Amino acid sequence: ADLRALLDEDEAEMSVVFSDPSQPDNPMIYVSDAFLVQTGYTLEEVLGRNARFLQGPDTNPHAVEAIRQGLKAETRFTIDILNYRKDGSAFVNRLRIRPIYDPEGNLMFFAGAQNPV
Amino acid sequence: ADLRALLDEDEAEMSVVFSDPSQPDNPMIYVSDAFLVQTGYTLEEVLGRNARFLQGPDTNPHAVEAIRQGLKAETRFTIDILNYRKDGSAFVNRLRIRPIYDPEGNLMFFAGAQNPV
Ligand SMILES: Cc1cc2nc3c(=O)[nH]c(=O)nc-3n(C[C@H](O)[C@H](O)[C@H](O)COP(=O)(O)O)c2cc1C
Ligand SMILES: Cc1cc2nc3c(=O)[nH]c(=O)nc-3n(C[C@H](O)[C@H](O)[C@H](O)COP(=O)(O)O)c2cc1C
Repeated sequence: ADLRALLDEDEAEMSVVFSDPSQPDNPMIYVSDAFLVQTGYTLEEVLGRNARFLQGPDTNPHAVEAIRQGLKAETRFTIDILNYRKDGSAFVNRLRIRPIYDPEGNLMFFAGAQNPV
Repeated sequence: ADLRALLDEDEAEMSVVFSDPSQPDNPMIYVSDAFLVQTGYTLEEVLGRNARFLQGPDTNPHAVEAIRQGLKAETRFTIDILNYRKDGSAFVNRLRIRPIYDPEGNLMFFAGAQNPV
């Protein structure tokens, strides 16, 4: 069950995760294999968790709060945020987030794509 | 966002709904257009509701309880149950339900297919 199949025909992204905002702490319910391999985590380490663990020692905490407010807004947004892989290595992530809507316009999931730049 | 894209390549079903068991009353979060058209409901009338409203005056209540227990079991099952469209017309539904799993084997959704027989 590849939830990337819910994204548009135009969009083709490797590292993608899907979260469920109706569950406590907005946990990830699906991650692509590219997400796992690029970060170095196993499924057991990430499923059911909020994606904020990609942050680390030099991440700007206001960038973190920006993402939280953007999610509350249920809109498309992109932000350059310093992130980290399981092994501690750092990268600038051009993080792209978009709400995924049901056919009636209700929020179903958030999709978020990781893009090292 | 067509959640039927999460089903297997081998399966091709028209009327399909997806429910979220982590939400109160296991509501439907996605219904195919075929489900809406065959039952005669609009999106507003079904999204966010448990699918038990396809039952009606002559439905066997033990068949209903069978489905509830089958869902608790998180397994594939099929049952012939008397169901009803929005206009009150009755049909025998060969209802097919299967759990939809995340890559780690955790339950994500239930998928249920309606098949008038
Ligand atoms: C689908 C999705 C993907 C996300 N991906 C990332 C990510 O790649 N990197 C990151 O730093 N935060 C990411 N976040 C943001 C965190 O999950 C979290 O919302 C953020 O840190 C703000 O909330 P907090 O202050 O409670 O941590 C993502 C959020 C969602 C919903
Ligand atoms: C994905 C899904 C599809 C379902 N489709 C039907 C259906 O087509 N007809 C039906 O009578 N019940 C259907 N059900 C069963 C009802 O939602 C409900 O679980 C059942 O009536 C037993 O629970 P209750 O005793 O609380 O009503 C479906 C359940 C799920 C999770």
